[PDB]
Amino acid sequence: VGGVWWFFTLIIISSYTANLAAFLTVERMVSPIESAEDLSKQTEIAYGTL
Amino acid sequence: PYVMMKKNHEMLEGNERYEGYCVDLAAEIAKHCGFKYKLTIVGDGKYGARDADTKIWNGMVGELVYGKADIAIAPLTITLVREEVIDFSKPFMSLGISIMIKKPQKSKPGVFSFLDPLAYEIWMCIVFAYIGVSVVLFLVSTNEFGIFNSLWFSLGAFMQPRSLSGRIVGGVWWFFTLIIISSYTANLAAFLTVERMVSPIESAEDLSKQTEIAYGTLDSGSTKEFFRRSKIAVFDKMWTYMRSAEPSVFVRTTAEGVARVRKSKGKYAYLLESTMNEYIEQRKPCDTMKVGGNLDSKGYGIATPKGSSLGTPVNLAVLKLSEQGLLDKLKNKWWYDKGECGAKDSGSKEKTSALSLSNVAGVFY
Amino acid sequence: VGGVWWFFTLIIISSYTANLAAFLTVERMVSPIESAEDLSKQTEIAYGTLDSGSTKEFFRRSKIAVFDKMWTYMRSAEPSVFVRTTAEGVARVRKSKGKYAYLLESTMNEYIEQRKPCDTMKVGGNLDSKGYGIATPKGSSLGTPVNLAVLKLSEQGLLDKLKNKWWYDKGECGAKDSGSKEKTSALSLSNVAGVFYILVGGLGLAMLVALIEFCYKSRAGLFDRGVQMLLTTVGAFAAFSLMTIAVGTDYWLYSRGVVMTHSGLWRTCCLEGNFKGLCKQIDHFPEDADYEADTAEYFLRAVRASSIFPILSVILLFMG
Amino acid sequence: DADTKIWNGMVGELVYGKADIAIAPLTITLVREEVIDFSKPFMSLGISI
Ligand SMILES: O=c1[nH]c2cc(C(F)(F)F)c(N3CCOCC3)cc2n(CP(=O)(O)O)c1=O
Ligand SMILES: O=c1[nH]c2cc(C(F)(F)F)c(N3CCOCC3)cc2n(CP(=O)(O)O)c1=O
Repeated sequence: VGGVWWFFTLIIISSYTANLAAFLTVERMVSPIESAEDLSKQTEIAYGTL
Repeated sequence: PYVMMKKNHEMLEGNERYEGYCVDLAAEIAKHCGFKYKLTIVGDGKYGARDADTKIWNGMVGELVYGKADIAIAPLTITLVREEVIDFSKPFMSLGISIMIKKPQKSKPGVFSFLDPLAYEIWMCIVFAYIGVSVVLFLVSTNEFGIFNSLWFSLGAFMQPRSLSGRIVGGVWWFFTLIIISSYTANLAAFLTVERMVSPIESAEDLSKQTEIAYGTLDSGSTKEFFRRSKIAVFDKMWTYMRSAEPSVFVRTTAEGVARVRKSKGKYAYLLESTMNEYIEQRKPCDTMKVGGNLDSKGYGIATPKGSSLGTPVNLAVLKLSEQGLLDKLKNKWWYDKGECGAKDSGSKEKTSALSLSNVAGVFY
Repeated sequence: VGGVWWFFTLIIISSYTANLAAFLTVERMVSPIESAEDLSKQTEIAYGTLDSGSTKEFFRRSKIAVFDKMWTYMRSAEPSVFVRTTAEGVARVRKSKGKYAYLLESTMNEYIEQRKPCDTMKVGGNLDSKGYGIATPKGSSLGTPVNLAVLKLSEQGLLDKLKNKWWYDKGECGAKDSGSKEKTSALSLSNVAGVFYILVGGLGLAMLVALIEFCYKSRAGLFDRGVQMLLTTVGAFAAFSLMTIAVGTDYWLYSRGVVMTHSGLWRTCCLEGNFKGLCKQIDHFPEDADYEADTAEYFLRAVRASSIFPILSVILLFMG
Repeated sequence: DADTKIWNGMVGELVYGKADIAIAPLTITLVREEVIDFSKPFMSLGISI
């Protein structure tokens, strides 16, 4: 019971660690528009003129 | 998207009422051949078949043979049966039979999301070495005395004095498990960062080699008749399956087929013309995709009455348009540009993140 | 000591784990191509066409978005991305380790994929729609007949059959395509295996110490106590002497730059063609490297101070 | 050839009566369709990677 419970918590804490690494990796992946070419390369942010 | 009724078609007249690939292709042909034209929709709304009994042609091919029209600009397939009665210009669009499945990318936890990061082969060896250490320690410390000890070394196995021998064993085994759990953690993080979900495999041969995923064609048409008459290895087996598959793998209309693929959770594939397929992929909710290359080589062409004056001119016009990349341009305009879906844009969209319960659940059971 | 050592190993194992993750995260990031648009969106993988032919002239005259950019690149790409013959192009793809792509007719491409050593593959659909045909003199008698014949052959699947006969069946490979299926796509046992061997090695070492230990016990060391002191003293003296020899090793680092440069803490030397060596005796080395690196003073030289201290401490220890 | 305005290869041997028919991977181009006759395509292709 102590062994299986240990293996159980091992997986969870490993999952938490791995997942938390991903939330910071993706947090860096996000890039903000720096030029016009950035408006054409993406579609999430709509844009227009007069 | 070859010929469609414009939005405000009720407020328009003449050729302005229609819009599409062929509508634009008409203007182009007319420009290079120099002539005015009047776009008209075929009565019966058929392409070009021949009733065996009455021996009468119907649809566009019919209106050509009986002098109802001067030329046919539509997705008319270039077939031998038609080439005999009318004239076909060179193909303005090559196509064939393709495969349509559900939208790629899925889910699923099944404690099997924990055995994946760590390969099944690795889970095995880590268990073999597991008992491989509990047996080595067992030799360190009459029949029952060996059982109580083997259960104690198995408890020293189920992980957490100075007998140097078994001492370094516990240390090395600890360093061993340390590396593994570190690898599992690191690898699982990669998984939680990229998180790419592939799918099956494009290859009509893949549909024949398996049975889990059902598949069929239209109950009536060249598509179905193709497999029936096909003497090719792969396509043969496919037909044999569809011919006796229950329930019926054939659908009434093309819309029904697409609906069956969108409601089977990827358990049903639909075989249809690549042209119409590619178009469907660019329509909401963007849950269908074409896989693998075409099964055969076909092609549409401009049909003109046998021995017509527009014959040669139109033929050259088609060749001229293709070389100027005007044909490819038109297709891109109505298929992808005018489209709404997206595949290379969904992969270019770097954004997502959130934990669920599926994977963690497998460890609870 | 146990606490600080624990905090020390904690940081290391955390570093190992984190670092191992980036190598696996990027390992997944890698996305082979698949379309022509992929060749334009990137530059790491060079690509070109035949220096002369409809293939090259296609991109030049093409007014299509993607193909336009591609031509712009190939038009001024250095070195020349264009090859003399088709054989040269294929050879360039087989010798660039996947750094060079070659654009050619699908027909010839598909055939190459079915030829040894089966190291080439076609990716994505065609860029344009072409087609071969039977040519007959204008206004010939064989005109119409042949035309219908071609249509008849295609409908009977005879054309498709012929292609399969000479492209895929004629092979051959026929093996390199079954391995290209692209089945595998995960981690691996390789790396983990290395940790298994070091484990069994540790178990074996213990199985040796066990027997050895037993033997020792049976025997039961007093001899060493007497000659052990003398032995340990001379071993220490030998180690200290060699430490001093190590520090002066006219070779603390060699910075190849074909000449040959080798340095220690005292001299910087150079061996010129051919064989003649010269040294610039300087003695230890803090110089004007604007290092600092953000404190004040200590290095270079700091290593001098630690080595000198070590030898002085070792002398006092040897004596006492 | 732009200068001599002479056809070469198979397409040439057809226009100058050297041969009766050409059965080969001859591309169906506009420039050729003007001087000779092309049957329907017996093999559709294109430019690949
Ligand atoms: O000349 C012909 N041109 C055709 C053109 C198309 C389209 F692609 F939609 F333009 C289609 N569809 C494909 C998808 O399913 C719905 C309709 C069928 C055609 N058929 C009937 P076939 O006998 O099944 O080939 C012809 O005869
Ligand atoms: O009618 C034509 N048919 C052709 C057929 C083929 C092949 F695919 F090999 F059958 C090729 N090759 C493709 C690969 O490089 C080696 C030769 C060139 C052809 N060309 C020359 P283009 O001017 O470069 O198009 C023609 O003119």
